[PDB]
Amino acid sequence: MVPGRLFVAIKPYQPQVDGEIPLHRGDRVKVLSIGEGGFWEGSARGHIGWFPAECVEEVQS
Repeated sequence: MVPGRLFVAIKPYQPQVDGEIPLHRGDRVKVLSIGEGGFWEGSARGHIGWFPAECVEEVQS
């Protein structure tokens, strides 16, 4: 399984690092590249930056 899929933010979070971005429950985050230490790099809410993978989740049917 490789990244680049459509993830959805399940846990809210705010930017606390250079590049990091905010998150909200129900926000469709678009992954672009893997981060560092369980982190991720993508776009969300019209903002491109880094964010914790624990805040995002894969689509569930």
